[PDB]
Amino acid sequence: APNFSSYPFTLGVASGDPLSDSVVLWTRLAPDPLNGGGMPKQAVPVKWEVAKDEHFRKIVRKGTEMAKPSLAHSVHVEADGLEPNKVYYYRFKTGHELSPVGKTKTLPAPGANVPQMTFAFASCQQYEHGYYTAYKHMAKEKLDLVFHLGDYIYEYGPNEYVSKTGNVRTHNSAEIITLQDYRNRHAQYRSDANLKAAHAAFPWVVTWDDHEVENNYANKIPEKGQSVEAFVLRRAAAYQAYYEHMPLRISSLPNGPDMQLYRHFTYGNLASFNVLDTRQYRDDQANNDGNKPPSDESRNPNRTLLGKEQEQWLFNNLGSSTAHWNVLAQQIFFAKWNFGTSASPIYSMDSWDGYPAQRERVINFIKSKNLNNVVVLTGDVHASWASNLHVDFEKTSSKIFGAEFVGTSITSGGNGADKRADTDQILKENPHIQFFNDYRGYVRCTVTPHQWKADYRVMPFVTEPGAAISTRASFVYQKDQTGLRKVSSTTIQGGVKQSDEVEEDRFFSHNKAHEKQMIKKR
Ligand SMILES: [Ca+2]
Ligand SMILES: [Ca+2]
Ligand SMILES: [Fe+3]
Ligand code: NA
Ligand code: NA
Ligand code: NA
Repeated sequence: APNFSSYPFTLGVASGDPLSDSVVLWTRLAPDPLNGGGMPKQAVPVKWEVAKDEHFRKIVRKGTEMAKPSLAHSVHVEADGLEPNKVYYYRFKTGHELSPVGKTKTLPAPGANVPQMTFAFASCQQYEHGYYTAYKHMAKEKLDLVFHLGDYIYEYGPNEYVSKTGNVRTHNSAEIITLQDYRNRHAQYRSDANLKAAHAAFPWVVTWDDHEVENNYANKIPEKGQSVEAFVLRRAAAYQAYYEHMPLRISSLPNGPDMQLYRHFTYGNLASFNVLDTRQYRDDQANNDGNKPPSDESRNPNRTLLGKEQEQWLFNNLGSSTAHWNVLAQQIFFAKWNFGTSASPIYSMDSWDGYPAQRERVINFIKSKNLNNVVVLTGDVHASWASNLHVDFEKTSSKIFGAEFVGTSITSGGNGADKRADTDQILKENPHIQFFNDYRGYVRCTVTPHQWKADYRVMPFVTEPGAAISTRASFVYQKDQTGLRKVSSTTIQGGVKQSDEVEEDRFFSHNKAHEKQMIKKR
């Protein structure tokens, strides 16, 4: 009989990591969410129900979990005994308090011959840079699931990482360090009504990038020559807070600074999804990070992004898959992405171009199995791109093994534009690249056995609430040497047409943030 002085489900509900017979259900009791949750230091019973209908007359599964202080009174339920490829509704009750109703959906039975799948993927939602209008629109989509590919939170204090179009909202605290700091930052982001609606609408498959801990971290090495010892404690705090706020299974429970997040599942026989973790195990960025010429350092063949175990696990999944599609749901730019010239190349040291030997091992394995059904989903870069993936990244004449869809950010970077100052140059230098756009939004994918379609769903602005969404462009890939085909293209009403931004602005703006952090320590 817990009683509350304020409505406890301030962060809503969520579901995730669906399998054919179960799904994770999530909530958190947080009546005062930005001040640590406002809960007493005792375990609180939370009842849960799963039904076939939204009025809960046809309940199929129910139980009681004990929400505990040591996990910020979060609740993770693995609701099993469910049927495959079926929509369910779920809700929680604590004392007399009722959560919002959530909607979810189990996967098809393994090997089921499913004709179609629709999903969206998102990344990069800097709270200060704009409103979450993208998620208002996403919540109205008809999707089987959603992927989040990282930067679900950012770690900064206020007035540090400042958008070109202004910081319209403000982080709740100084730069986040402790478990409580991370919990409160997750609560700030998750309090947004639009994000909560998108969570209540679909099951999510999440994976993190850098800003869930700190900018451009690499395994246990923080950026800018900061302390490794302090960073390891910080990673443990960040990983715990992430678990507490995400609909993950119990095998993802962290143990100190370590946490199993990479994982695999198949959507019938249509698509095999490898959800990667390119932060937790990676070697340090070469050449002091940033955008630099390649070097013996960056080209060192021992350097890894995935780590040895994840690499082998991935090869095992790719080699044994009989699905129509093999998908890498991951964080960072995979295709060749030269910012310089052929003679004097310049590459992102934090992207796959910074880890070329690791990329070679993945491509060589894909070549060895003769695959041409590989799709890579990406975030991080705060703009939309699409590329044909060739078995030799230097030869457009080489065989196309797949495609990469790089999604823009939900908000990071501000209102943006259709085109930037360096767009024509980069496209010229990188002819495998078929698309650039710099408006905020997300990517919607529709998959059938012989065709993959990606729609880029974008808005003219995020600095004010209420922008309309449109499909800027749509591409289809059909597993042949013609690669990506543009099937739609529309100009965005009310959007800036061309800015003077260049890719280096993202690195520069993150470095200005760090400088401001240092100045604040006087
Ligand atoms: Ca970064
Ligand atoms: Ca990132
Ligand atoms: Fe980001
Ligand atoms: Na580094
Ligand atoms: Na080495
Ligand atoms: Na920092």
